[PDB]
Amino acid sequence: EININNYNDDAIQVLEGLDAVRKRPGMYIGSTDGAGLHHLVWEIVDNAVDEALSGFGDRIDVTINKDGSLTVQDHGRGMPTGMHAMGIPTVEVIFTILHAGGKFGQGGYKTSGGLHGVGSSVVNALSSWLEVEITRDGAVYKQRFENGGKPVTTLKKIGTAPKSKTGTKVTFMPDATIFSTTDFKYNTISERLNESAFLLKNVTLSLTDKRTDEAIEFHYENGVQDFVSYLNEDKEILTPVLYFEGEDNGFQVEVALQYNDGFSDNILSFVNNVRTKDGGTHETGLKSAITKVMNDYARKTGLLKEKDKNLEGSDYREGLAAVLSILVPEEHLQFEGQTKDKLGSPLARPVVDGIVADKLTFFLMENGELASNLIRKAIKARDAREAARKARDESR
Amino acid sequence: KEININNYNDDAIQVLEGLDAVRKRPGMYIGSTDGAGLHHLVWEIVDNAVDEALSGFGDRIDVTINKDGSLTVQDHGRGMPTGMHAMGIPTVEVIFTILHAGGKFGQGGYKTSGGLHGVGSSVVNALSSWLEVEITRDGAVYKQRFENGGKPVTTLKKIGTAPKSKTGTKVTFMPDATIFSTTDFKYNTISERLNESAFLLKNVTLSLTDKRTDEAIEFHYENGVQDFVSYLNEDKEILTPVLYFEGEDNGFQVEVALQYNDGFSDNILSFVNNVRTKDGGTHETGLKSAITKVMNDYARKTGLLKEKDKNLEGSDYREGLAAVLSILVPEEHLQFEGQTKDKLGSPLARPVVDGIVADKLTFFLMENGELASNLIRKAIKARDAREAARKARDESR
DNA sequence: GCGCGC
DNA sequence: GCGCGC
DNA sequence: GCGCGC
DNA sequence: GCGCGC
Ligand SMILES: Nc1ncnc2c1ncn2[C@@H]1O[C@H](COP(=O)(O)OP(=O)(O)NP(=O)(O)O)[C@@H](O)[C@H]1O
Ligand SMILES: Nc1ncnc2c1ncn2[C@@H]1O[C@H](COP(=O)(O)OP(=O)(O)NP(=O)(O)O)[C@@H](O)[C@H]1O
Ligand SMILES: [Mg+2]
Ligand SMILES: [Mg+2]
Ligand SMILES: [Mg+2]
Ligand SMILES: [Mg+2]
Ligand code: NA
Ligand code: NA
Repeated sequence: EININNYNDDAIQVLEGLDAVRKRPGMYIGSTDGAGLHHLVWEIVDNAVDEALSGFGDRIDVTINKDGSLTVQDHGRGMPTGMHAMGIPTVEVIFTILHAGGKFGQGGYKTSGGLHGVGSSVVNALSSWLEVEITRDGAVYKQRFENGGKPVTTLKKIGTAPKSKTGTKVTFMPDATIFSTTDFKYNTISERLNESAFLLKNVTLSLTDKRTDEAIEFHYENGVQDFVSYLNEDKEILTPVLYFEGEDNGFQVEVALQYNDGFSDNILSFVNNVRTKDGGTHETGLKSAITKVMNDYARKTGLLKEKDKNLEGSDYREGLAAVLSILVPEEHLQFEGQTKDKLGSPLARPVVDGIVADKLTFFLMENGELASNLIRKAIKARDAREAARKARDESR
Repeated sequence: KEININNYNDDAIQVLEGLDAVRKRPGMYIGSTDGAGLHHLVWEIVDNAVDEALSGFGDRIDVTINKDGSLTVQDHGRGMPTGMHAMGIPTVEVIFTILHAGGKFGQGGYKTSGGLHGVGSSVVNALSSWLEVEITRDGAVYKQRFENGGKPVTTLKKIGTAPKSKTGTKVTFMPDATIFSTTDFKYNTISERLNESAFLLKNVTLSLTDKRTDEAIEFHYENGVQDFVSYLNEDKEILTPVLYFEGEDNGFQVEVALQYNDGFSDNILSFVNNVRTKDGGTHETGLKSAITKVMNDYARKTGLLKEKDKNLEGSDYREGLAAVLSILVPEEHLQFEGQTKDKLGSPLARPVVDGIVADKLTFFLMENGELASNLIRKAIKARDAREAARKARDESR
């Protein structure tokens, strides 16, 4: 028996690929509650988005099936349908081998949200079954896996299609012995597809729920500008939609900003179309550029006098809605963790900072009345903050 | 033919070997490749030594920053196994070169441990331009060396003898300067982490020696989270004694110490199997829930909150609060978010902590009524200050 | 100067 | 509240 | 009720 | 401010 007094070579165990995912799902998807369940949806949708980001496919359709499984169909290039160098179908490599993919800089993708080579295989590992259908060159191919990613068929030709059609259809049943819930939630998926649609010009994303026969689709022509208008939808706005974009050594930056009459700071950031809810270097560059340029404008126009302190970043972000979307070349791309909630790529900070600072400095100079109103707004925010502080300290 | 977006076929998919994948995507394993990521490597090697001590093996963990900028961690635990592993190579090589390979999957070699993924040592090796390990066991010292991201350059070889009973593991590594934006280990960063680790290991000495400047420091504490809380309040005026609560629940173990200072900040630290969870999670949620619920219940049943008064906010009771929560979670229930283990996900930790703390704190307040009523009056004043600030803010707008 | 993390 | 690094 | 994550 | 889950 293995115990603390018998700690020898058989006390060390090696978990084969997908078994490690099933044993330690928290390392790969963060949690095994509803947030982790929907993470599986995001891995499959993100792979369809990456095809669209490289130019392939104009529709991504998600279906919640009546049995509770979930399907994602795209019209991208399809997965490669041949034999892989390691002696199994490439499709089976994609779904069964961790750190196996096409987004390590080889050239099959332009900038993509995918980069670790694990998402599809993680979905397969954490599903009681998974099926994939690839359409390419007049044929449809299928492979099925069960019980956490074990192939039960090879990749087989199952039908034909028009010669020019292409795409990938993935259906999976999340493993009810892993997750505390396997109930996919319409609104959770709907909100995420809506966000993704803002970032993919003229791609339609849709959700159909066969459990209740409800469906919704999303399509936007104007990217982050439409997104900012959506954020301020149920609010009174105090400014037009400001739009800033630029490029820098393979990086691309787009940002839309608009003030509402509220006092909340509502900044959403994205890297290669992946939501980074916890921000990171790109959000840091945006926030720094705003504060530095607005303070410089305030001071050089005398709205902040010689004796006044600079305003705080939070003063300028009161009532601000902003959407920041950047594209980062694969060679510079670095996320914190499989969940990709934060961007670590150091170059994104000067990239975003430089582009935003340049465009905003010019915008303030050309729109002086709006600029001074924005500063006066931030000064009133400072006054309210300092009034609250004085009352809090006096109460104490 | 060149791989490009118009030639996306079977050769466009590449499979990365384990350590190669770590080097290619370090953010997936250590979060970042700045100074925080650099020191993460230290925590992986230290955490393994702490896990030995948590199972009862070793009472001293010595960290050395060497003159060449490498880092050594030496423990006196059981040592890594020195034989041949079932997969074909020496066990030591499996530990350092194979991801998801280890002794903390429930097999029984460890009691409750901070390690659980089987990746930490192999990540440090992958991200080092060299690494050496020396194992002391069965009267001998064995050494193996790896270079260039984890490639063995020696076999595991005997390099000396040892007394029959002595055991331990010594790991030295040079972080890869081609990966990290800084490879300058920071004395204060490591010292702070070892200090926190010492509070949670009764009577284990942890030490740091920096050969670059010839400075050293040790940490050794007898009274656990109570010493820890006193440390947090060291440069402040305190308003209460150290309150200590502990309990057990179906293999879970909970300890918490609390003490108010005269400040207005809240300073709550949480740990799971001695791993700092800086972003909290289910155990910290349970603790915060229990405090708010029990303190509002006490305030209301004593009439300090009248019929028409709203309950106080959790932030009113945490003003000036210092608190150290340490829980032990059995392997079969243990689940962290991510390799950096900044947040506990284990669902059962919430009811476990909430139940133990609520029970103990309810009884404590009933038995210490004058102190309880003073703490409620303090939180009511915090409510008043928060309401005064909100009023003034709204009137300014 | 600035955001960030302690 | 302060040092760190961009 | 409570903390949490929108 | 509000729903979700413990
Ligand atoms: N819908 C798809 N269409 C075409 N190819 C796909 C599709 N989904 C996945 N692939 C291919 O399969 C590879 C592996 O996918 P996956 O395991 O999710 O890793 P990844 O996108 O490369 N990186 P990550 O998601 O960050 O783990 C991808 O890199 C693509 O080459
Ligand atoms: N100092 C040590 N003394 C004894 N055994 C050790 C020591 N360090 C590592 N090991 C063994 O090597 C195994 C693998 O270590 P490691 O790769 O760090 O993964 P881990 O501790 O199991 N889990 P994690 O650290 O969460 O990735 C451990 O589980 C132990 O069995
Ligand atoms: Mg992917
Ligand atoms: Mg997430
Ligand atoms: Mg470990
Ligand atoms: Mg950390
Ligand atoms: Na994969
Ligand atoms: Na390992």
